Amino acid sequence: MAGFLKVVQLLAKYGSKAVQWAWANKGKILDWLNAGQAIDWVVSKIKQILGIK
Repeated sequence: MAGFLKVVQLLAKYGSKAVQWAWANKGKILDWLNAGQAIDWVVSKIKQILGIK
């Protein structure tokens, strides 16, 4: 869970709703990281889902 919590910690700068989405989608995030997706790629993907631009 080291990559997952790095994702959540990087999202915390963006606020509670970003952290909220990450916890509810923990399995997606774990699956992306295990599929070879980088932590920074996952943070960007989540920001795109949230509409942070």
